[PDB]
Amino acid sequence: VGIEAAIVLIAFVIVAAALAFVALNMGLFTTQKSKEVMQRGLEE
Amino acid sequence: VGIEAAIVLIAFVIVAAALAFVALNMGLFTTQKSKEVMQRGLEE
Repeated sequence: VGIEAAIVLIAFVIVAAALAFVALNMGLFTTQKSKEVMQRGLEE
Repeated sequence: VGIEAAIVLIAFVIVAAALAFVALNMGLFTTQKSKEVMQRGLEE
């Protein structure tokens, strides 16, 4: 009974880790691009 | 919210500077020409 619950837990944790990786990567990229675009606006 | 307000402020200040430059330049020129024309009138 416990073993399958542990397997499901492992799967759900692994899914969450991938979501976190994607979220941080894209958030950092979009923050950098926002910095660049507002810098360009100030230049303009 | 602040950043676009700052950009608009910069633009409006820059416009005012150009207006001031034009105003002083033409005012000095017209004062000089008025001096010259009244001097010529006194000569006449």
